[PDB]
Parts: sequence; C-alpha cells; structure tokens
Amino acid sequence: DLPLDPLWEFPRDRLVLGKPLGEGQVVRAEAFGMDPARPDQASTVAVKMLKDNASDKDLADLVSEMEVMKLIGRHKNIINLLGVCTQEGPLYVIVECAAKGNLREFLRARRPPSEGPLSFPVLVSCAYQVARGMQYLESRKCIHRDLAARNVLVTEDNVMKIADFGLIDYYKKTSNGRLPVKWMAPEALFDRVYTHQSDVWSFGILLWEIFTLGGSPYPGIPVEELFSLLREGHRMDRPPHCPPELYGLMRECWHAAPSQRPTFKQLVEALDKVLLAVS
Ligand SMILES: */C=C\C(=O)N[C@H]1COC[C@H]1Nc1ncc2cc(-c3c(Cl)c(OC)cc(OC)c3Cl)c(=O)n(C)c2n1
Repeated sequence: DLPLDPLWEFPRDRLVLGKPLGEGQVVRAEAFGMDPARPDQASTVAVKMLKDNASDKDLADLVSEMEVMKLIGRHKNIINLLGVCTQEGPLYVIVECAAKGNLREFLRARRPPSEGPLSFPVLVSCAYQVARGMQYLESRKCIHRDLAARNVLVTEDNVMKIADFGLIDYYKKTSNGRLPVKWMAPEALFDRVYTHQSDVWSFGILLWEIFTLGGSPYPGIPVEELFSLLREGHRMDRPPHCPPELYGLMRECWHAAPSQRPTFKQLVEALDKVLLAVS
C-alpha cells in the first residue's frame, strides 16, 4: 500500500495499543524500544490512525500529515514524530504523548481558590517555550493558522509543545465552547491572508490566555460584536495582575499592520529578558 521509509518505520508488533485520546482517530500506546539507546524499554506514545470506514482522501490527508512532520524535523517545543507503521497492516503515525494535556486546561486547573502555583516566572517561561517552538516552525516554513493555548500540549516535565501544526472551520464553536475566529489576525479573518505574522497575532491572544490562567479571549463579547470591535481597532484591556512588560508584548502582537508586529525571534528575545530580570 505505502512505500517503506527505513528511517521512520517502527515494527507494529512492538506497539501495545491502549486508551482512545480523540477523533482520523488517536490512541495512547506503549512502544518498546522507541529510543535506540534503550532497546527494550517502554515509552508512552500517541498513535494517529484512520477510522474503520475511512475514504481514500482520509488516507491522503494522514499520509500528508506524516510527510510534513518528517520534513519539519525535531524540536523540544513541538509534538515530534517518533515513528510510522506503513507495512503489513494499517497506517499508524506515532508521535510524542504529553502527560498533562493542553495548556488551556493546564492553566485553568491551577487557578487558586490566595496564591496559585503558577507564579509570574513560570508563566513567562511557559510563554517563552511556546515562542521558541513557533520560532522553530517558522524557520521550517510552517504557518500554524490556529495557534492557541488549546493547541499547546504540556509534558510530565511541564515542557510546552506546539500541537497540530502538521495540517479548519473557524466559525464552528467547539464542544468546550471555543470560537477559533477569536485567535485570527484581522488579515486572516477579513482577507484570507495567513502568514507567520498572522501567527504572531494568535501568539498575542495565547499570551493573554496564559496571563488570565486560561481565560476566554474578548470575555463575554459575542462574535458579531467582535467583528465591529476589530474594525474600530479595539484591543483587549490589560488583564488583572498582568505587568506592562507582558501587556506591551500582547499589544505589539496585535498591531494592525503585520509588518509592525514583532517576529517570533524578537518575542523569544523579549520574553528571555523579562525572565532574566524577574528571576
Ligand atoms: C501521554 C499519555 C496521555 O494520555 N496523554 C493525554 C493527556 O492529554 C491528551 C493526551 N496527550 C496527548 N499528547 C500528544 C498528542 C499528540 C497528538 C497528535 C497526533 Cl496523534 C498527531 O499525529 C500525527 C499529530 C499531532 O500534531 C502535529 C498531534 Cl498534536 C494528539 O492528537 N493527541 C490527542 C495527543 N494527546
């Protein structure tokens, strides 16, 4: 069915499929000897596969996702491709499994009922890692198109990993009540133009999500009211307990002209300066 890539082929009999993670469909699995330095050791991985009644187009999209991940290469702040099963059975695409779920849920669960465990330098470090991940993806000509705290995964060691960059319906409200239009740069929403600078805008919204501990952007504003506010050049206010250093960066990400927004490289440098100063 598919060509053999000996660089990425992982033996399917060395995978123990487990619990479903989402719906292609994703399952948790145990892989033996995924690390060449540890030949028989188990690791927990995430495996993407086709549904039972998948079409030839669904196969194409999954193969395409796999190929893009191969080309992008490896980085500590992205969900990495670990292996593939293409021979003598169904197509499996094996990636890193982050134990602590998406960043939005990670932040919300740590809201204090009092001081929370996520102090200011931890929140800056979180933002810094996301910017480092985006800087890597940009250097690999990857435009995310939906960067948000829900699309960042958190490992057992609290390492931030950009998810779902290997590719949506912006107007459909998700089961968790997310409206993706709220992360769209104006040139993407109004003019269908997606660039690395439109991801910079989305990064600004993600910065706002971090400093509100997973708040929902433009709080209590319906989508129809959002369009008019964006046309007037309205921007979210400085949220509670957010210092001007961080709100200033959010405002820079939200400059109307994409050429006036900082680059992912400048955001990495700016967040590193904040972290060195406070810590
Ligand atoms: C690690 C065990 C575990 O149960 N973790 C869960 C806690 O939150 C949800 C889940 N963690 C998790 N970690 C990584 C995921 C990766 C993907 C994913 C896949 Cl399968 C592919 O396949 C090509 C591509 C991706 O991005 C390019 C991603 Cl992000 C995933 O779909 N899920 C659900 C993951 N879940």
